[PDB]
Amino acid sequence: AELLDIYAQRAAKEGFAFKHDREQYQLFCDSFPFETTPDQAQAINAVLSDMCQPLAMDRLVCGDVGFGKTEVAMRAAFLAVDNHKQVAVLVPTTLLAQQHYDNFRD
RNA sequence: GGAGAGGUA
DNA sequence: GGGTATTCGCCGCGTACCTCTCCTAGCCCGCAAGTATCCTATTCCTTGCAGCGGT
Repeated sequence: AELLDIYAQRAAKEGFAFKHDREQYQLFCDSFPFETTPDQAQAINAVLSDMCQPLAMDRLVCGDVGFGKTEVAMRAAFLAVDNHKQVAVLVPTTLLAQQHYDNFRD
């Protein structure tokens, strides 16, 4: 019952349509000391395109370990926080909390 | 279908 | 040898109809269903020794 009601409530109303800046997000892209591989960049584009829609984004980023999964989330968080939306990160351990704190702060 | 129990003439 | 007696085992004991109950024990194997130890959050407090005002 609880899960059915949550799904119905989330599928009923329309989520925030993020506003994307091209050149300002380009600086954040320039801050990355690597080149996004064509698949990581494609996941990034899908994520940003979905965030920039009225519909609520529900997505999975299932890729193999160590393939830059974190950076896609960092770009999505930058897009969200550019619009002052208080990104919330949830990791299932303290070491992940500390490591992601360090990486995001950097 | 077969066993066992009871019953009628 | 043999005529006799004695024992032993087999075969047999009516028709027709009506009501009811009950037809293997046990094992095994796989389903599946219900439990003791390991990390990251939480609510639960009770001691030991040095500062420290204050006189």
